Amino acid sequence: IIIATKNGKVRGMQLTVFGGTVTAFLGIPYAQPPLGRLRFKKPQSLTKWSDIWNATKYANSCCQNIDQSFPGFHGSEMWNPNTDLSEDCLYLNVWIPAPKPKNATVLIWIYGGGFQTGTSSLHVYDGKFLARVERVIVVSMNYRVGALGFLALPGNPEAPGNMGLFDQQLALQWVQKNIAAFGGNPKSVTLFGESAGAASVSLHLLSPGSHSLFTRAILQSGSFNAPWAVTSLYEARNRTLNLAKLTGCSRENETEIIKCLRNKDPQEILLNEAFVVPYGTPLSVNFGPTVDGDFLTDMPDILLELGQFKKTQILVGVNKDEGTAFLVYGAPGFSKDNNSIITRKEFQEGLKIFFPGVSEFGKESILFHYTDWVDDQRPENYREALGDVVGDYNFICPALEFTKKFSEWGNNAFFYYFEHRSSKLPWPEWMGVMHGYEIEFVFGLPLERRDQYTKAEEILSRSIVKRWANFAKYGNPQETQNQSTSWPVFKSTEQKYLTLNTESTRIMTKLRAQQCRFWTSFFPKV
Ligand SMILES: *[C@@H]1O[C@H](CO[C@@H]2O[C@@H](C)[C@@H](O)[C@@H](O)[C@@H]2O)[C@@H](O[C@@H]2O[C@H](CO)[C@@H](O)[C@H](O)[C@H]2NC(C)=O)[C@H](O)[C@H]1NC(C)=O
Ligand SMILES: *[C@@H]1O[C@H](CO[C@@H]2O[C@@H](C)[C@@H](O)[C@@H](O)[C@@H]2O)[C@@H](O[C@@H]2O[C@H](CO)[C@@H](O)[C@H](O)[C@H]2NC(C)=O)[C@H](O)[C@H]1NC(C)=O
Ligand SMILES: *[C@@H](O)c1ccc2cccc(OCCCN3CCN(CC#C)CC3)c2n1
Ligand SMILES: *[C@@H]1O[C@H](CO[C@@H]2O[C@@H](C)[C@@H](O)[C@@H](O)[C@@H]2O)[C@@H](O)[C@H](O)[C@H]1NC(C)=O
Ligand SMILES: *[C@@H]1O[C@H](CO[C@@H]2O[C@@H](C)[C@@H](O)[C@@H](O)[C@@H]2O)[C@@H](O)[C@H](O)[C@H]1NC(C)=O
Ligand SMILES: *[C@@H]1O[C@H](CO[C@@H]2O[C@@H](C)[C@@H](O)[C@@H](O)[C@@H]2O)[C@@H](O)[C@H](O)[C@H]1NC(C)=O
Ligand SMILES: CC(=O)N[C@H]1[C@H]([C@H](O)[C@H](O)CO)O[C@@](O)(C(=O)O)C[C@@H]1O
Ligand SMILES: *[C@@H]1O[C@H](CO)[C@@H](O)[C@H](O)[C@H]1NC(C)=O
Repeated sequence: IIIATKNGKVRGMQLTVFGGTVTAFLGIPYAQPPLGRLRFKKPQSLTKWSDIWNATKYANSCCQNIDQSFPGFHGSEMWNPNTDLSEDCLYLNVWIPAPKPKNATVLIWIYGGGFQTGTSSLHVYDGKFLARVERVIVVSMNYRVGALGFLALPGNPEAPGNMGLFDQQLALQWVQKNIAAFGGNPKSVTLFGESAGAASVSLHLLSPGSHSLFTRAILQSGSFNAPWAVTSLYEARNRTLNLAKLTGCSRENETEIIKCLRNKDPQEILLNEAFVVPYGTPLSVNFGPTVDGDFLTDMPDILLELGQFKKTQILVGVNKDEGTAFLVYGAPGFSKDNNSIITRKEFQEGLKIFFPGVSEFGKESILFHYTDWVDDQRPENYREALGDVVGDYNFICPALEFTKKFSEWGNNAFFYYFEHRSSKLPWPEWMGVMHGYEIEFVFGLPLERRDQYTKAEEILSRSIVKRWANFAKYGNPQETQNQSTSWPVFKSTEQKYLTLNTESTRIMTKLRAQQCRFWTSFFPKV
């Protein structure tokens, strides 16, 4: 099976899936390798080739620091890259149904990982099940992360910022110019992503250069207005200069800093990224999106507030326990290996870990709003409060606020609350419905009966997959055949959302109302 693309022919491979076939094209390049003088620059267009490019294996993942906090543990290592790290990493994957479709809707996955980690080749991002079950085409790409993807000297084309977001965009461009040759409809393209991938999706809704490259958007546990998602121009320069100091690249001609940073090995850049700030937290994003004047024309909170974004349907949601995953990367008293019951003093110490540059008053106000107990003698009170602090501040309330503000300009929005803990979840039970552990349900992994998921999980995934596909194809995330709960539109007044679980799919209103009034309306003042 050979497909003629605009840059040359590519050969794929056949896959057996659920008694059927899916054609996979793993590792198609979509840009010149950003090497040498191209390091830190926007991705450059790809020159034609005259042979057959062999798209039969995942390509290199982009350079990044690896999680080494729990070596050997599947709960952390399932997120580490599973192909070679290299600056030569601008490749993408395509799964197409067999027989080749006629005008298939296209799903484009953008992975998360805090803009500093991630890769399209992870097992939980394998698009072959969606192509098999729903006959959509699934595209995913690698994009640069960390300083190599987001180092910013505003205005300087040698390091303009947002390079990794331009990587994503050049790949959406690739789908526009090429996907019809695979049987895809370039006019029916839905971006979806999780965590920083969702923040990326939300930023593509804002970027005028992305508006004609997709139709609809899905945002899983992430949005650009989350406190970790956008770096200010002030911090970005301070961090670029700090990186230069730590590498001996300090100059005065700012372009000379970049040239010096271009001769450093990826490792030396990587090992210094952590220290460009004085106080880090487990949620630090030292090198991420900025207002560059190119991808992002203004501070995105202003664009959202004033209606300057692509008018289309969105599907947004969050998981019950977004925050807990980050407590074992720093908060005192927490461990994946015990029940992590903490004291009031440990909670207080945890606030200092997560809100280091916040006034004593600000930190008191968090404690005040999250420690008025329904039972002062319940021992896990402080353990659960800190998880809720971190998840509400960093994920849930920004997603809800994004959805409110987006829906106020007339478009249909749909909001979900994912609350099923995977039966295979390797992390301990006190961490609950963790950040990122809906992804396998979205990609349909529980549909493989060989994988030790329960039967209730197979059916939950099956319904989620149908709802996602119906959203991509038709703008409406319903499951219309198996007498399902109808998913109502999220409006700013009633704020209805759908809960996703194995037991009862219910309609609820005003998720985390009191908590989010604190984070969205009071805490930005402190
Ligand atoms: C790209 O692939 C072609 C086709 O071979 C395919 O890939 C192999 C890994 C194997 O799985 C085959 O069954 C597939 O059909 C390669 O063509 C081969 O090229 C070598 C050297 O030119 C030649 O000795 C073989 O006879 C060719 N055919 C086969 C069936 O192997 C081609 O070389 C690949 N391009 C590369 C490696 O750059
Ligand atoms: C839960 O564990 C944390 C983490 O401690 C590590 O992991 C444990 C499972 C065990 O193997 C310890 O030996 C490890 O140090 C405990 O936090 C530590 O508690 C000790 C108690 O003396 C203290 O000296 C350390 O400073 C703590 N370290 C950190 C990083 O918090 C915690 O006490 C355990 N709690 C419960 C309820 O089991
Ligand atoms: C998701 O993209 C996201 C959002 C914010 C943020 C901030 C800092 C660091 C981040 O990623 C760190 C990667 C570690 N992460 C890997 C997965 N682990 C288990 C789970 C789920 C927990 C931590 C970051 N990422
Ligand atoms: C493919 O379809 C085009 C129509 O575009 C799409 O219709 C639905 C699927 C929406 O999701 C939205 O993307 C568009 O309205 C046709 O114009 C085109 O000719 C068709 N091409 C082929 C080869 O079938
Ligand atoms: C801006 O940068 C100042 C200088 O950073 C210092 O040197 C670099 C290499 C790192 O090692 C960093 O830890 C040092 O502090 C900071 O002192 C200053 O606090 C920064 N500004 C803000 C608001 O964080
Ligand atoms: C819908 O359910 C299918 C199997 O369930 C059977 O068929 C439906 C129509 C009802 O009659 C039910 O009582 C039966 O047990 C699944 O094979 C199919 O994947 C499901 N589809 C979705 C989108 O969830
Ligand atoms: C940097 C990198 O990943 N390089 C290459 C790898 C490895 O160098 C070798 O497998 C030995 O490690 O091998 C390939 O050539 C191959 O034939 O699949 C592909 C890839 O370009
Ligand atoms: C910095 O160096 C570049 C490349 O040599 C040059 O074009 C530019 O004019 C220089 N600017 C200053 C202020 O030295």
